[PDB]
Amino acid sequence: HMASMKKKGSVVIVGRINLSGDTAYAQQTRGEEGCQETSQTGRDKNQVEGEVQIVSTATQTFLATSINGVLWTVYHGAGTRTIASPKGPVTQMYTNVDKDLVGWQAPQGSRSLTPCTCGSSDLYLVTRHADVIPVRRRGDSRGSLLSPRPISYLKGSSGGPLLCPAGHAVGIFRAAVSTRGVAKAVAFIPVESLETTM
Ligand SMILES: COc1ccc2nc(C)c(O[C@@H]3C[C@H]4C(=O)N[C@]5(C(=O)NS(=O)(=O)C6(C)CC6)C[C@H]5/C=C\CCCCC[C@H](NC(=O)O[C@@H](C)C(F)(F)F)C(=O)N4C3)nc2c1
Ligand SMILES: [Zn+2]
Repeated sequence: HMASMKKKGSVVIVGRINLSGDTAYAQQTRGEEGCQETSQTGRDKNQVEGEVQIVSTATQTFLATSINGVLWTVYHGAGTRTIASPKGPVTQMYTNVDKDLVGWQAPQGSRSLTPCTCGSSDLYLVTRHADVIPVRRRGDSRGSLLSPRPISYLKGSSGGPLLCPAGHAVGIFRAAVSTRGVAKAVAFIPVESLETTM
């Protein structure tokens, strides 16, 4: 009934991937209890830092990446959800189910990656465990892992970046191609398709 109709909560930033130093490592900034409350209220007062955020809903966790002032992630994780912010829920400014893509305005305090114009095919995928995985670009939206590994190690990393050697954003990780559970290739939204969307 209309009176009891529920509302879905906001996506919540629960951590980040620190790429500041010589060592990449994941940091948690909010635990599950505070995440659940922040998802219901949409009010997140935690300071945001960095380029790659770890984000969560009530049921899923994945990544989100700031490029050119937009925090980008996957539609299959975020759906049409708002993201929590210090002033309350923030509505998506980009939504494209056909690309598996959504975006919100980048949060105050975040740093944005620069869109790559190098035209290089030697990429690096950043996962939610702060693994930096070499990927050879194989097409507009795909790349092969130089060292395959079980898909388990990539689960939860959709929305993370593929980067060029210079640290520019080349795309947003969206799917993994596997054989017998072994990830051999990845699919991603290329930054040009984001720059198109923008
Ligand atoms: C609902 O409206 C839409 C609109 C457009 C969509 N567009 C795609 C693309 C899609 O795909 C789905 C999800 C995605 C996936 O799993 N993403 C990763 C991930 O981590 N998600 S997540 O963070 O854990 C999560 C779920 C919390 C968000 C990186 C994976 C890591 C491991 C993979 C685990 C096994 C799933 C393999 C599958 N392979 C695939 O689809 O390959 C395509 C190219 C094929 F089939 F053609 F080869 C695949 O990767 N996904 C299957 N759902 C869409 C849904
Ligand atoms: Zn580049």
